[PDB]
Amino acid sequence: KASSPSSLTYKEMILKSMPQLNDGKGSSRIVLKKYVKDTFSSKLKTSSNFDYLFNSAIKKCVENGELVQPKGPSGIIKLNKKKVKLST
Repeated sequence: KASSPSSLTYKEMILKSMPQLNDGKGSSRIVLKKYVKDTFSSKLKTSSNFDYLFNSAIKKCVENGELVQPKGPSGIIKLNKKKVKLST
């Protein structure tokens, strides 16, 4: 894999869980967290820094360009397919 991740980190899991979920109207920050914690229960540590880092990793995802957050945290996460305007 090109630029392969060392492991399935938050950024990686949040990414893949999104398409793996039903189209719907995207994937809620709620449902995404529910999916990853449930599915990756025997893989994701979920020791203590899950709740905080989950959202923090989502912040990386929105900056990434792949994830879009129209209404931000109080908004259902949606897949983006257009890079945000780069300020010269």
